Amino acid sequence: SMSVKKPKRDDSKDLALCSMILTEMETHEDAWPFLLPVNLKLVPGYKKVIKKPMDFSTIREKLSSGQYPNLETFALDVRLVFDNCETFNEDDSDIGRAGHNMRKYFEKKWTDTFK
Repeated sequence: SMSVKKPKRDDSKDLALCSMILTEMETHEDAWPFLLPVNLKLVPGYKKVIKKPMDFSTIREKLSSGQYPNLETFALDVRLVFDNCETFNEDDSDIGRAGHNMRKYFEKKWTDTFK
């Protein structure tokens, strides 16, 4: 509360470490469905169903331009990419399975890096 603060967690490396995690997601062989925004003109149903589209290139631009106020807002956009994928793709599709694999990969890096 006022003038009563919990000890200061060192966040000075958070930007660089989120960038590294994002690089590892970008270079994973199963990243291909997630590299670019879904083409809303060419994928019927996507625009109406998926209210907040997100992809790795968009996260990379947000990260590079100071649009994440903290590491939690970054993890929220990563998870959005997988939640969108699960909403639109069957679990037993190439893209569906990609999304499960990448979420697992991400969550392990996240825990090992920050928790």
